[PDB]
Amino acid sequence: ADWEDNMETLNDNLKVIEKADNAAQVKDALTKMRAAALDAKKATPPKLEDKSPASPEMIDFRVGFDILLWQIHDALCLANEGKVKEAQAAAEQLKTTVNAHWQKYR
Amino acid sequence: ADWEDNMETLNDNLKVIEKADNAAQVKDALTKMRAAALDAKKATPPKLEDKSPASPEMIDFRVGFDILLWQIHDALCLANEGKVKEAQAAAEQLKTTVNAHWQKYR
Amino acid sequence: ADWEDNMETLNDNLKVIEKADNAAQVKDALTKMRAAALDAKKATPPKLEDKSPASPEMIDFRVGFDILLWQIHDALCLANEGKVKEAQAAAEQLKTTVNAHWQKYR
Ligand SMILES: [Bi+3]
Ligand SMILES: [Cl-]
Ligand SMILES: [Cl-]
Ligand SMILES: [Cl-]
Ligand SMILES: [Cl-]
Ligand SMILES: [Cl-]
Ligand code: NA
Ligand SMILES: [Zn+2]
Ligand SMILES: [Zn+2]
Repeated sequence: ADWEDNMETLNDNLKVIEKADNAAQVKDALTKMRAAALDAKKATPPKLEDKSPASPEMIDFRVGFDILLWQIHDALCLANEGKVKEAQAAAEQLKTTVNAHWQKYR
Repeated sequence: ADWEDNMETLNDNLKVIEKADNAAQVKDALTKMRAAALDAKKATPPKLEDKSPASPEMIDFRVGFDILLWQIHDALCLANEGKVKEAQAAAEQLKTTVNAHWQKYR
Repeated sequence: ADWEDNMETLNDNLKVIEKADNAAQVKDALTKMRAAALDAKKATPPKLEDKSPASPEMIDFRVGFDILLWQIHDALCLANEGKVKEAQAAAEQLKTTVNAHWQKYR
């Protein structure tokens, strides 16, 4: 998927986590978030289309998804251990990071 | 190691996991897979030898090994909790990913 | 912060771990190490400042930080399992990896 569609998937699944009732739903949403963050590493935001693919700006873009992926990892471990409330709080932090990346590159 | 030798290491350790008897053996195999996948990220596979290292095709190749690394981690989290059969079930997804990568890039 | 400041942050938190008494302290220092390693991954280290951003040397630099991030992850797992002494021994190995990277790219 292109970058904005992958960001939409991240946001849709943050809402699923915020409203979730059990650990299985949280786990499923986090797995979708991970797949979207990895796919977005292959994307180029429109404002960077005129940059080299390994320009410092595009490295910052890709490593920003690495930052999200490690936070997704913390939340997904918490969900897998049944720590649903901790996973949801972690998702609130994920929301902050996703928004910051959106604002930086759109 | 070059790409093909890393791919051999990935398949050899998938076979170890399939037959493994305890969590320590699964953890050991998965750690070797992780090391081989990180090493292959620095390689150029046969199909991409006509592409530059920072080409979009090579970025997509490296992100494909990032995808494999997070799948390896799903099995590793299960093994660290001692859920050996569940970790082995997770390793089946690893098999699909490794085989697809082999066919795509050899 | 620049790359060298992140390498300093990695060493400050290694010292925090070496003197730690409980798992939460070790976990906190390792989380700070993860953040610093991720910030450093997007930098250009002093030794490679004369290389093109699309150089293979810069890809090997970035993949070296992925290797470090997975070593940090393993120590963090040990701390999350409450294995403080094992986590500290793993962090002693981390000190080697971090300082070796520092000396390689400064
Ligand atoms: Bi773990
Ligand atoms: Cl790159
Ligand atoms: Cl990158
Ligand atoms: Cl974990
Ligand atoms: Cl990449
Ligand atoms: Cl890279
Ligand atoms: Na071979
Ligand atoms: Zn890269
Ligand atoms: Zn983990």
